[PDB]
Amino acid sequence: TLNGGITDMLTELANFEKNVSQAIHKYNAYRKAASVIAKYPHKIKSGAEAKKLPGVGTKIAEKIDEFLATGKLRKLEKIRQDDTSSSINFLTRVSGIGPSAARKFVDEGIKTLEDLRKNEDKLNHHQRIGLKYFGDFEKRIPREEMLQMQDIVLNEVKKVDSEYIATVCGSFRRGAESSGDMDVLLTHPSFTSESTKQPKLLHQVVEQLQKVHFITDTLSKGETKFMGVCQLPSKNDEKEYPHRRIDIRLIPKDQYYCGVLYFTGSDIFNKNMRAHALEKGFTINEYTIRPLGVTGVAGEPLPVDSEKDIFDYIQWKYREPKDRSE
DNA sequence: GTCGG
DNA sequence: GCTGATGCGC
DNA sequence: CCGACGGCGCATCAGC
Ligand SMILES: Nc1ncnc2c1ncn2[C@H]1C[C@H](O)[C@@H](COP(=O)(O)OP(=O)(O)OP(=O)(O)O)O1
Ligand SMILES: [Ca+2]
Ligand SMILES: [Ca+2]
Ligand SMILES: [Cl-]
Ligand SMILES: [Cl-]
Ligand SMILES: [Cl-]
Ligand SMILES: [Cl-]
Ligand code: NA
Ligand code: NA
Ligand code: NA
Ligand code: NA
Repeated sequence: TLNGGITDMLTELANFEKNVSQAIHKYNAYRKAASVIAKYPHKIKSGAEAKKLPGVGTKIAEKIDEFLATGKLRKLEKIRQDDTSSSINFLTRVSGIGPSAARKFVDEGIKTLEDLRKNEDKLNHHQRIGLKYFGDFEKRIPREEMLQMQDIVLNEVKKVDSEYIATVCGSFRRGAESSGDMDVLLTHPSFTSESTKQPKLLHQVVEQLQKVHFITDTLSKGETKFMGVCQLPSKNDEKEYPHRRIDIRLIPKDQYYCGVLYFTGSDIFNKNMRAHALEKGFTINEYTIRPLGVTGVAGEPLPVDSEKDIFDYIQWKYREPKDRSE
């Protein structure tokens, strides 16, 4: 793509700062910069040009001049050659191993996939599952498969209670031809901001999906959020489908629109929408949009009857899901 | 790392 | 058990 | 020119 060399470079720097440096604000700075550059409609030809964009400052502008002049960045060349950094970065690819766990593993001499398998006893349950399906979770999911997955989830939810509504969100809802995983937003009329009239609404759905062997493992699970693993059924003598990551959020039925806005993403789109909201004097989460007071305290939830309502409050033109991708 | 209080 | 902090993740 | 940057669920640990 246009400016892909530059946005690749900045994404790699972002990942180095989060995973190795543990500098989460530099991670965010690089991600914002990558994002704005990715949506910039001209081929960037100097650092000075790039510096005019919001989120690009002096330091990223120098890097862009170096990349443009040379087709590489010396900082990144040195990072790539650093075995310890590469091992730390690599270990974070495992679900359940973040930057802190990865550094401790590498410090203890665990630097490779083989090292992890020989040291399963040092891993928690989440990390064990992450390791077990490491190869599978690196793969993306074709939209054709996401459609078969949607069909199974929606059917099984219907069988538990026809009053449930399940909506497949994330990249899928944004129209992507492939997805990293499956995110399902769940609502039921017995769960609203005003009451919990039935117990175990999420649990009921999870156990039915387990019963039919669609959900195969659990990474975490509470009353509102399930994080786990699932798999499509496959035909005789045919290779198995990869195991996939699945997340299910149960949101109060009356907060559906803030819910689907959040769960539709992208992640960068949400953080920029929420930042804009803040400077328009609002705070947004997956439940509500509320006005900000002088103390800093959030007011009461504002009425919302559509995704577009949320955009209107902060004076954004509506963006369809497909225009919320990076 | 960037931008603003 | 709790509150608060951290780690991991959406 | 130093300090703030979306927002939150679940799991685990520290210090009660
Ligand atoms: N840091 C964050 N802040 C706000 N919202 C987030 C954040 N991370 C994830 N989300 C929201 C937006 C995401 O689209 C949604 C589902 O997350 P996730 O599955 O991780 O990514 P995704 O569906 O956008 O892309 P992918 O195809 O890689 O899964 O949750
Ligand atoms: Ca997803
Ligand atoms: Ca997800
Ligand atoms: Cl930082
Ligand atoms: Cl479970
Ligand atoms: Cl809503
Ligand atoms: Cl709220
Ligand atoms: Na700038
Ligand atoms: Na990880
Ligand atoms: Na169907
Ligand atoms: Na199996």
